[PDB]
Amino acid sequence: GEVRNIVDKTASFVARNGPEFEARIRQNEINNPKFNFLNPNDPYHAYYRHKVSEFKEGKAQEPS
Repeated sequence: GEVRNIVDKTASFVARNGPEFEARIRQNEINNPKFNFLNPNDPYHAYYRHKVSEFKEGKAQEPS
């Protein structure tokens, strides 16, 4: 699933570099639907929120 993979991967980068990247990425692709997930308007928005914290804790399963 693309949506979960981009969520998981974007969350990973924002988890390492900090939430300062969430803002950058969100505003850098605000019109692009590939990043619509970063806004609360998307259904998986809540899923991504968890991924960030999870990658920071270093417990989640990286993608394949």
